[PDB]
Amino acid sequence: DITLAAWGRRELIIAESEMPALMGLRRKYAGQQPLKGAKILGCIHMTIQTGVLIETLVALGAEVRWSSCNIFSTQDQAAAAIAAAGIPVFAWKGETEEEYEWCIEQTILKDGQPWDANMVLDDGGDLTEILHKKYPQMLERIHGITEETTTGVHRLLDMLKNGTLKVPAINVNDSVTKSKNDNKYGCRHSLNDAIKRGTDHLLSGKQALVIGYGDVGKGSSQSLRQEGMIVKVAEVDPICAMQACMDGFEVVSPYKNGINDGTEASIDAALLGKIDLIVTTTGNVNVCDANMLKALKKRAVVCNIGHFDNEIDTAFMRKNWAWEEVKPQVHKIHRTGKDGFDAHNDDYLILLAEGRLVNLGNATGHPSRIMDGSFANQVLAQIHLFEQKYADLPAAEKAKRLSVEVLPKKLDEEVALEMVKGFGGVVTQLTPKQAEYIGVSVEGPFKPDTYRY
Amino acid sequence: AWGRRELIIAESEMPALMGLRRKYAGQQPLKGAKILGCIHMTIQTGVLIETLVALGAEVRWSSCNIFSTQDQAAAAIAAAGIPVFAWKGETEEEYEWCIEQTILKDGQPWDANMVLDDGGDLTEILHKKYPQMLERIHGITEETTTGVHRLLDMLKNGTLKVPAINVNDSVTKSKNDNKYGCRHSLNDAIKRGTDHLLSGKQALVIGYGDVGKGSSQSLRQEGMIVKVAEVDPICAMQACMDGFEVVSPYKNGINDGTEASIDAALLGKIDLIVTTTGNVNVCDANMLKALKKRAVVCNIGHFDNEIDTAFMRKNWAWEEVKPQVHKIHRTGKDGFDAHNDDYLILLAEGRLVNLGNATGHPSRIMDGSFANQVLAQIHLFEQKYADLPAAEKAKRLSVEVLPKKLDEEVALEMVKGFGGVVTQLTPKQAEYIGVSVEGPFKPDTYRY
Amino acid sequence: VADITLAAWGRRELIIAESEMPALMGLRRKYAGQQPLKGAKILGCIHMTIQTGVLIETLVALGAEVRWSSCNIFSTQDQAAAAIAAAGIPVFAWKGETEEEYEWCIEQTILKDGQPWDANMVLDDGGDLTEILHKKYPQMLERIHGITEETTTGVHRLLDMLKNGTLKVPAINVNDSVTKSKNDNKYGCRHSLNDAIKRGTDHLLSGKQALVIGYGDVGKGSSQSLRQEGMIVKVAEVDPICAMQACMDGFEVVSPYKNGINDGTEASIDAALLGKIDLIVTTTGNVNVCDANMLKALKKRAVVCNIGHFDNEIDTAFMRKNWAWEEVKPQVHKIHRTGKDGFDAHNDDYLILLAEGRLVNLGNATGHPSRIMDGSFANQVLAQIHLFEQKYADLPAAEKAKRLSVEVLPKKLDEEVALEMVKGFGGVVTQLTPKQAEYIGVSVEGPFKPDTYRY
Amino acid sequence: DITLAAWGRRELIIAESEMPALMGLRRKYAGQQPLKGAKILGCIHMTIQTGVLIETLVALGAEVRWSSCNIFSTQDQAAAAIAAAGIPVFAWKGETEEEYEWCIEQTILKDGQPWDANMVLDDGGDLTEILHKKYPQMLERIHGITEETTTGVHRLLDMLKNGTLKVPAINVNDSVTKSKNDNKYGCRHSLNDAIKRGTDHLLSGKQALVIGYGDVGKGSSQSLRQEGMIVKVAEVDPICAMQACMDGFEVVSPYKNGINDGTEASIDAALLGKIDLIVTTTGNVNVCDANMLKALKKRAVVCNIGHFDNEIDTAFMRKNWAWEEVKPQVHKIHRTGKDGFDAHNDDYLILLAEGRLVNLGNATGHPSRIMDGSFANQVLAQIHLFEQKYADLPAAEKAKRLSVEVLPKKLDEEVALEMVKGFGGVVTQLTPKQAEYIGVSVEGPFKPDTYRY
Ligand SMILES: NC(=O)c1ccc[n+]([C@@H]2O[C@H](COP(=O)([O-])OP(=O)(O)OC[C@H]3O[C@@H](n4cnc5c(N)ncnc54)[C@H](O)[C@@H]3O)[C@@H](O)[C@H]2O)c1
Ligand SMILES: NC(=O)c1ccc[n+]([C@@H]2O[C@H](COP(=O)([O-])OP(=O)(O)OC[C@H]3O[C@@H](n4cnc5c(N)ncnc54)[C@H](O)[C@@H]3O)[C@@H](O)[C@H]2O)c1
Ligand SMILES: NC(=O)c1ccc[n+]([C@@H]2O[C@H](COP(=O)([O-])OP(=O)(O)OC[C@H]3O[C@@H](n4cnc5c(N)ncnc54)[C@H](O)[C@@H]3O)[C@@H](O)[C@H]2O)c1
Ligand SMILES: NC(=O)c1ccc[n+]([C@@H]2O[C@H](COP(=O)([O-])OP(=O)(O)OC[C@H]3O[C@@H](n4cnc5c(N)ncnc54)[C@H](O)[C@@H]3O)[C@@H](O)[C@H]2O)c1
Ligand SMILES: Nc1ncnc2c1ncn2[C@@H]1O[C@H](CO)[C@@H](O)[C@H]1O
Ligand SMILES: Nc1ncnc2c1ncn2[C@@H]1O[C@H](CO)[C@@H](O)[C@H]1O
Ligand SMILES: [K+]
Ligand SMILES: [K+]
Repeated sequence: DITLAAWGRRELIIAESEMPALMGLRRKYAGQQPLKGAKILGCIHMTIQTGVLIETLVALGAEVRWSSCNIFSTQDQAAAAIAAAGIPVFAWKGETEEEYEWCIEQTILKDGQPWDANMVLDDGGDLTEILHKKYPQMLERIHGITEETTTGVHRLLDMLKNGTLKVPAINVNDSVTKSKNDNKYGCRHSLNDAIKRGTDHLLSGKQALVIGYGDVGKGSSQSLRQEGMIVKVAEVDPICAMQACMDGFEVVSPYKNGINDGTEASIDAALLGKIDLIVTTTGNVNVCDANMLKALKKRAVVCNIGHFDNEIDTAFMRKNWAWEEVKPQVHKIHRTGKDGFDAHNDDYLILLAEGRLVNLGNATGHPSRIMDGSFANQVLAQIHLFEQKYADLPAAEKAKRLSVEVLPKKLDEEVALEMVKGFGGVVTQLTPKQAEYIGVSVEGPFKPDTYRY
Repeated sequence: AWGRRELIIAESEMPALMGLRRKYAGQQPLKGAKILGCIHMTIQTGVLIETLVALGAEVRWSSCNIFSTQDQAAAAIAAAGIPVFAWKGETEEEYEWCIEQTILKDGQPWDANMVLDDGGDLTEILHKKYPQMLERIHGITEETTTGVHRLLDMLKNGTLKVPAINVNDSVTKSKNDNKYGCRHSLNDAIKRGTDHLLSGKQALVIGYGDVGKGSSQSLRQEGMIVKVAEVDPICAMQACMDGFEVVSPYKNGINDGTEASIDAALLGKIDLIVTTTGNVNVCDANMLKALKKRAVVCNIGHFDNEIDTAFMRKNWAWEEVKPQVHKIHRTGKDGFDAHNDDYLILLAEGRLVNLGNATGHPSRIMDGSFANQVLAQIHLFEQKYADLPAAEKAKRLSVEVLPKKLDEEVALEMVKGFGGVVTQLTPKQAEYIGVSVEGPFKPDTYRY
Repeated sequence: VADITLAAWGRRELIIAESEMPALMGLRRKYAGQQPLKGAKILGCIHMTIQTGVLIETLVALGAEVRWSSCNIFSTQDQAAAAIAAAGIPVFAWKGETEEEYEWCIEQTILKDGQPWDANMVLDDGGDLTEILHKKYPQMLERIHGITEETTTGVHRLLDMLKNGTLKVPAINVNDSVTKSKNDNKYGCRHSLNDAIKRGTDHLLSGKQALVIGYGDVGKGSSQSLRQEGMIVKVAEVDPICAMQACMDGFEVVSPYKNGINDGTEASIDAALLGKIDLIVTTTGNVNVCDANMLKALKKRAVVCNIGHFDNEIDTAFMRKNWAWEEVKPQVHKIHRTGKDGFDAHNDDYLILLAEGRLVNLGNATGHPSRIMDGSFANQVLAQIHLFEQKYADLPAAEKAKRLSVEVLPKKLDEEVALEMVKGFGGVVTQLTPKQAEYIGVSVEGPFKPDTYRY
Repeated sequence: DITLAAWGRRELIIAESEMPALMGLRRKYAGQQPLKGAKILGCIHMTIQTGVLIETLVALGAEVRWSSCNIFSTQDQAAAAIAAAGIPVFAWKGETEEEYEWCIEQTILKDGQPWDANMVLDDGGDLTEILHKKYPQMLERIHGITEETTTGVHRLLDMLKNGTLKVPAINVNDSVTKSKNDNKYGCRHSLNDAIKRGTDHLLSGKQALVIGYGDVGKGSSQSLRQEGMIVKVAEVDPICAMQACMDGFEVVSPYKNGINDGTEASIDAALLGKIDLIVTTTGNVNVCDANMLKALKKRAVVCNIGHFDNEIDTAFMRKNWAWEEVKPQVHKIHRTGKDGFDAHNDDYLILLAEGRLVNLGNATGHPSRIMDGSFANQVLAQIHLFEQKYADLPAAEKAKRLSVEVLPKKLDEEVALEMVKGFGGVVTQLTPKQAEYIGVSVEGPFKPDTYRY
């Protein structure tokens, strides 16, 4: 379908007014054109907030090839707007696992020849793995790697220890305006909006359980508390559990004594018989096991917010229990049956997004004003690695240039200022008598690298 | 009489210390530790300094930070026969007499191994005046910020070959005091000092650090329309996200000193100004004389130079209602008839809240403060310094911050105190993230 | 009517919905066998939706027969009526939308072939049935026991009609009830406003500045929705008492006019306050509460929404000839404030409106969630049983002049609905002890509070 | 040490700007002198803000005598300010009840002869019953009685039902400035202050129980939630218990299945072993029983914001459990020991506000700016009753003139407008065209008499 081209154009115009920090590059850095001949490829979710990134990159003179990393992430009006520039590009939502690979494989080929790529944009680390294992000759003129999310970073870390890593990498996720802006406040806007779009229930007075208290979990739990639920949290890391205790929640283990023995007798079935909704944030293997999932209340909602679907055991339910569909990203799953179910039965569960990313699945995603801070960091990081020309310096210099890297604080503050001025806010200036007092210039970093904010 | 009663309570609202004690009892991993302690006596350290010496340990204590010394803890200790006074002497001449009768009891010096210095002032004399004793030490524990700068630069300058460990950078130390300590204490104190209605009016808070983050919620949760001022763009970014309004006392924020630079329109509509930063002259005198009538002035930022009190004293007169609350009148240096319109009010002295209205935070907040240092001590005594050869030490030299493992063991007992429970991992699951069932779950770059 | 085979989808659509109405189901289960409504004959005219079908299916389960239609023109969901019609109850709600059918539907509802029907109860949804019953078929008024109405506009008509003597059989209104008013007004918009905003514009709602005109019972719910998301909001009002509550709840009270008076000249507008507001919400029923001069002073790229009923609460007539209109999505619009004759797409000074003075909650939403609509329909089921026990119609002509009166819903029947809604959340209420009740002076069965208690 | 009266006056003299309506009362009726030396007797727990009313009454030309209502609310330093103004007072904190009742009868009799009285102020009906069972020849002289609180309205209605009530009264709880303003926000502002001032504990992450969800219940719950607590709500009325679910609170019952029958096995020992703070807000005879506190967890803290001490079975705690006083307002209650104890026990109890009322027993109490409207209507009701002089009416007409009435609309609207202007708000004036259309006068009653506000 091609109708959505005009609709996305109006949304982008309103989106541009909502991203003052990223739009500043189109006026300041459009003069010297820092990026010339930087052939790169990208992979993160495609929303209207992603469209302006490709727009500015094309405007500055760079060219990209792009793809989505999750099945239920694509916004059909955002993808059509980028295709309106005449590029033949294919991307959509709701495809099988085999079709998901077929799009990535089309990205890195041009009718027979691999792309002459120099840098990458990869979240999760999927496309990272294919290029190392399947096409060893792709990484021959690569300068760096730009990674957005946490799951990718762990993919990068172990590959340094084994020596398979061959090029330096930058971790944009560590910037303060990414993890303290996108992970925390991004999910708070989107979670409860996505939930109410699917079930269309009244959230006031119900009970919910959230697993994990990381940066995503904080915003998710706030997004549910601000609607009127009663929320409880579980955690393995005592620091996060302490934060949960001091933020006004209750902490509990879904297994007896907090020890997952493996048998059904170790499940605290009493407490799980009073829970109406489950959200999983951990991004780990099997944090919602099949033995747990058979002890929940009738007509209970299950959803996942982590990047991968290893959090809930959807494999067991497909082999034992029956499935029926209500609407996209909504399912009904009866118990004690495989061949069929009674039409008037009341013993069933309901699943959202099939255990995948729910807020991009059942909703639009994070607002345009939040991704502004997460994208200027990426664009600045792209420059900071291009001029170094890692493909050209001699191997005698390569052995010392391969080290951990991250953007400095001044480049982050130059984005934070333009974001703050977008709201109509004002930032004061220090007199010289005060600037010399604290050891910080009138213009420069006000905090060290150890500061946690 | 009453000084013996609070000890039972003090044992009762410290879950972590008693949990560690009952975990390590029987085994007694450490016996006859030679900690020479000098941190200020407080109501929480009473048991582990008087019970042990009553059973027969017979180890003396002292107070380095005399300004923070409280007579209540000393009176609680005084119920025993230990010759300790901790009196408010405040004179050096009589103080030297007390010192000499403590180091030696039976005529011989005691084999002190570690000094508990959190001031870093006497640590550069005596023990370094003759290096004979310096060959038998274990470590050092300092808490004050910018006070360890002396240790750090006389380490880099090359006059020390001893690594130092910092207790302040611990994760549990940051959130308990910087963020969660202020949110509980500010809202109670601001109302306790004046008994006003924090609803419908407008307030102005300066800075959006950890203290500012804690203060803004303590004011906004009651219905006060709060505004924030900040020089750091990142803190202002967090200010805009939490739902606050960011403004500037100066026209476009440029402080020229002339009267035509102050935006006097806003200052006449604002009902409160409070300072949370640590910078100098943040409350300027030019905007001080252009506030709305009958505003309240507050300060918590540990610095007395934030508000221009000198200009205020030389131009405006005070009224001493009591030594705990001060009123100030803007009519002139004297001559108020009975009650006028032009006046302001000050909390305690303008300097600190800790002048006597309230001390610190409730014991549950300060549970972790003393918990980290005792684990730092237990870690050092597990291994003997003289048994490690000096060869391979010089072959592998590095400086490392406190391991995350010791801090997690603090929070486990403290979460268990509230009634929660923490799930144990499975061997198959723990290999996906690359950390064992008990190992540190986060890298050192991760910001909690 | 379309396909009868598609009623199967409506069947399971009702079945899934049934899980979220505990009160209706509790009253259905408890009254089985006792049969309160045996022999009753009911007429209904409420707009046909999913929950409406629940109302019809729960009325017929207790032993009553019903005939149904729709008072409204545009409000009809064809899926739900098919299920009930297949179940075996005569239904006549469809989307004709033609003037010829409007005259045909009214007489056909009661008269089928020339022989009048033996009606005994009426449910009206605005007062249309009440008018035609007393004015055009007075011959059958002797057999009707009473009428129940849930809308205030029909209540005023009913009361004005009472004085003229045209009313002949009693009626009961339910709008003033607690479980009707608070659920329909406050919780209804608190859940829906911020959901409707975020589906329309997708804007980062936290950090921006909003204005709310009015603090009525709807206004409080609309104002609480925004403050929990992360905005800053302002309140404007004309009533001193209800304005005093906003100051205590943590707001700031302002006016769009200088000194509060409106002389009608350009100098009376406060531009120091309208220049920073990007969201304005009107929660009144009055006319022209937002004048054309406020629309010339608003900040660029602002959002306006109306939650009343009329296109006359805000000055759309001033924008109907001076400004240009452009459509963004199904129900959001752009209004460019640079002129009339043409406009480029890269304009800055435009404005954004939601549904222009019309319903915002039927255009792209399903309105109130199904749990609140439980409380509106479960109040009307108890009234019909109450009127049935009184037995007005069969009384002698002498005693018919003493029973006739207008009365509000009794407090005890009000408390019955609330009991079976708390148990839907798993809530367990406490039962009074005989020793305790006599100390307070209320019955163990209830009620517990006076009739003028301000809830 | 009476000399604290100077400090009391100095504290009192700076609270004038918080009460605009009470000031405007003088700025409107100083030129008429309505009381003209009328004799006003009353009873209420006195404070600085009641001292403002007392000094206003004295400045209006009258002379009053005043007694205390609660043991803990003497406020010797605050009462000394009025005591130095020639008005004798008889109160002493911590006094035995026999001395208090001997003091109460002291002011009734002056030189062996009953003092003159024209109006009476009352709190809780304690003085009214004394007047009705002692010197019954006193009621005929009194012209009117002004009283407050929900309980007092019930007492007056019961008296009217018995038919023995004379000298009609005026109900002030009906007015908005007293019901939905004083009752809700006074607790929300004072409860946390009092408990944190008395106990100094941390009020984040713990569990508490609040019984009843009326106006005072609707107010006291928010202060606990905003401090980070997780609290539970129970009540007997379905209507008010429904509101708790919609506000986001959780509903339980101390008894199994909701049926109480008086046996030890009928209570639910599960939830009671978790709650640590109990605030009871019903003002009844018995909301908790003897066996409720046997299942209570160790070291809980008790509270009472009702009207009487009946709501705790203090008689049960007196016969079997010994009391030993160690610290004012905070002392220990043992659970199993009698006439002796072991050296150490972990099973004692912590008490606050023994039997009597919190806040104004352990703190300053209700603040000044909130109680502007209450005292404003308190004075204006006396003015209104004075505008309907008695002892001039026809004898045959007196029988049919007696009726029950409530304060009209415009007076309360003017009081509210006075309070609005004190915060800086501006109220819009309705246009003449909008008066014709809606059908309300420009300044008259805007709400129908049945509005629930
Ligand atoms: N959808 C989005 O917009 C988005 C954004 C960022 C990150 N993510 C995803 O979120 C996930 C985690 O993000 P993060 O930055 O919050 O991670 P994080 O590392 O900061 O925190 C994860 C938490 O899980 C806890 N945990 C681990 N195993 C547990 C168990 N069995 N039970 C309870 N707690 C357990 C850890 O202690 C930790 O506190 C990743 O999969 C990442 O890709 C999604
Ligand atoms: N309350 C306590 O118990 C306690 C204990 C120790 C220290 N402190 C004090 O707390 C102070 C601040 O605490 P923190 O570490 O959370 O703050 P911080 O160190 O994180 O930063 C304070 C903020 O003030 C801002 N600031 C500086 N100059 C400013 C100016 N002219 N105008 C506006 N804003 C300005 C800075 O940008 C910064 O954001 C420290 O200076 C320290 O002395 C308090
Ligand atoms: N859309 C919905 O979901 C919904 C729900 C219930 C009711 N309603 C209807 O919409 C309206 C909602 O109002 P309500 O039920 O809360 O009644 P209400 O009478 O309590 O509200 C009237 C409010 O408007 C204020 N007001 C009146 N004229 C004003 C003016 N010129 N400027 C400023 N403030 C002014 C009054 O002070 C008062 O606060 C009613 O007409 C009601 O029938 C709509
Ligand atoms: N400072 C103070 O101490 C102070 C201040 C103001 C008011 N009050 C008290 O407030 C009370 C009035 O509150 P209100 O105005 O909300 O009146 P209210 O009658 O509406 O509230 C009392 C509530 O208790 C509930 N209830 C009755 N018996 C119960 C039981 N056994 N268990 C549980 N719930 C039960 C009722 O359903 C009702 O909701 C009075 O008792 C008065 O003494 C005290
Ligand atoms: N609207 C969005 N557009 C693009 N990426 C997004 C959006 N919302 C979240 N993400 C990214 O998705 C990743 C994992 O879900 C995160 O790194 C986050 O930055
Ligand atoms: N400090 C106070 N001063 C005056 N009235 C108060 C105070 N605290 C509570 N009240 C009132 O006392 C009554 C019951 O305590 C209520 O009407 C309440 O509003
Ligand atoms: K979005
Ligand atoms: K007081």
